[PDB]
Amino acid sequence: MKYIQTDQILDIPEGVTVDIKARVVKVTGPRGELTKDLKHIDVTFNKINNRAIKITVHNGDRKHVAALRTVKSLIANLITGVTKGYKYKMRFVYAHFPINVNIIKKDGQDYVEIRNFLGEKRVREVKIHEGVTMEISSTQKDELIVSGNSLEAVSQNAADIQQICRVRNKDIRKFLDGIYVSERGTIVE
RNA sequence: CUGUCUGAUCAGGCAACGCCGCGAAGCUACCAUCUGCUGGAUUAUGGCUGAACGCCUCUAAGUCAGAAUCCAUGCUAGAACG
Repeated sequence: MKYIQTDQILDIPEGVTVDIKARVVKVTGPRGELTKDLKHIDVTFNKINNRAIKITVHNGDRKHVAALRTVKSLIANLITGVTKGYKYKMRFVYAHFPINVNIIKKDGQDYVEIRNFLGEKRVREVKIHEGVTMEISSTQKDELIVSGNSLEAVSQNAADIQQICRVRNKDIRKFLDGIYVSERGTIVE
């Protein structure tokens, strides 16, 4: 409808410094550094003070304005991943065949190896994204821990694990086997 | 091997390739043998992050995987005015 101005406020906490130039966003915190490129969006940024940043769209229509909240949420995930971390938990679900999951290394590169899924002889390997750590949890039986600074990478790599274990040619309501994301939270609470 | 002709023998001619067995060479037969490649991008579909719409949502920005599909690799010709 061509709204004259739309604003969003980024709350940037005590231990972070969000550096922005030409829609390239670099968020430094106690757990490291995260970068995001936003050259595909027409937005502008204002430093209100050290603890707040204003994000603005001028003369935007409905969809251009819809992108504004998305921009703010993405940068906020950057901040909360550089200060609090991100941790996704996966549980192994099976009826008869135990799912054997190991973190192996080939070509000097880390992989997640899933064996005996529904008794299949095929072995499944999922490449581990950069900055994402996998860890077989010890407190809980049959649980995988996916952690990292980037919410996007951690969630995508957990989804890669969940999608590789789809059941074919069966009633999935009955054959409920798989590896599913059970908890989505933060490393430090 | 038959009939006939060269007097006989030897050696030959002819039968509008005379007839029969074998027959190399060459050609040839799923009637024989050999050989038929591996990268990227997608469709349907299933997802991630995520607004619009304080919630939600695979979608709007962004993004992942994925078909005998598509484009290459490979193969054939080589523009007779490249």
